[PDB]
Amino acid sequence: MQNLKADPEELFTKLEKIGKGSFGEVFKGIDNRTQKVVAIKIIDLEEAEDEIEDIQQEITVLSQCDSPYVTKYYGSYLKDTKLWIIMEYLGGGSALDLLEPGPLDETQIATILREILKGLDYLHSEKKIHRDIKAANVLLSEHGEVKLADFGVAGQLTDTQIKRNTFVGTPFWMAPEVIKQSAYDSKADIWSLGITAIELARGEPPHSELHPMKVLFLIPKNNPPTLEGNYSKPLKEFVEACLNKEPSFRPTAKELLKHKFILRNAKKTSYLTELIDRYKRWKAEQS
Ligand SMILES: Nc1ncnc2[nH]cnc12
Repeated sequence: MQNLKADPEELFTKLEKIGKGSFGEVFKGIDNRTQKVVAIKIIDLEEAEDEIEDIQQEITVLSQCDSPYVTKYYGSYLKDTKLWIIMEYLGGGSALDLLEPGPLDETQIATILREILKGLDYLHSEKKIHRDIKAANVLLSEHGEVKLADFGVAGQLTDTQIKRNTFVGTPFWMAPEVIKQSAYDSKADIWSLGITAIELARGEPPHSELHPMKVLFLIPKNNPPTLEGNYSKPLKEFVEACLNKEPSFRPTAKELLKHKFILRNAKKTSYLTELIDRYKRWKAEQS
């Protein structure tokens, strides 16, 4: 943290709570210079213990990313016993939220997948592995732009460390080599993307009704999941390409951006505003 800043309230105004993050709460805020809205993740360092390792990793990684497909980072500010991590505000909800009212259509699935793939291509080109790709960590602006979020367990490859081995992620989305703690790389995110495609198509990842400890033996043992149901052949084949138990046979993000499913079905991100509006209507009438 060679660039930690101080006195954040002199540049930002903290508003209301808009959620809970991995390490504390998330608040809406305002940049007093531009009047744009921002998101502020506030972490009580007193409370943080061994999490500090990951909190430190989260900031490092956010600070090193500059992509329209990754939540922008404004800075980290020290305040009493609190660290304020100030980020891009995205008011459209997560892709998981957007699935709550009902199924997506294939154009929406492809559009969201294309944007996630652009974010993965960026991260992977920077030798970063997200490690927690799932619909909950794909956030949308109110006009439909899609960005990856939640870098708390991200991994960084370097010239001397070409693979990672840490067990991290969310069980249902974890690649088999991550569960086995084998040496893995960005291909683990391609498996998670395949699971996320099934999640965007069906609403939930494979084995979602099982206790997570159970999936830790099911994923390495069983054949890989496939997309079942009445879905187009290119979507089913997209899922199959990602969900190969041999990582080296999974395509890269750059290769998947050329997949027939994406080319035939992805449209402008602005049309995703219809899904954002569907969620707002559904949330408003939810009893
Ligand atoms: N949880 C969140 N809600 C809104 N915008 C965000 N930007 C980063 N995390 C966010």
